[PDB]
Amino acid sequence: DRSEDARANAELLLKGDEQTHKQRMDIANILQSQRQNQPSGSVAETPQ
Amino acid sequence: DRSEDARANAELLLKGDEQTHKQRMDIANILQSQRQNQPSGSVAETPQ
Repeated sequence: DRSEDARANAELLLKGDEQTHKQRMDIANILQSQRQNQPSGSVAETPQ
Repeated sequence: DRSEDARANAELLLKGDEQTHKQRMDIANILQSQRQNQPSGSVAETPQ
């Protein structure tokens, strides 16, 4: 039990390495679309 | 336990490097869209 307890602790940290970059790219692209909203809204208003 | 805990220290350190870059990329796009919003909305109006 104790071997697989410590194994599952650090396995979740391995998924944490993937999730930090996943959230990074998602937030960055949402903010990229937020930048594209602003010229498009100049011609005629459109929400984000 | 201590072998896997040792491996976990390295994974926590990798997340430390990742989370710094996540803070650099996200903040950069927030500020870039914030400065561009004001000239765009001066043409007519646009939300951010």
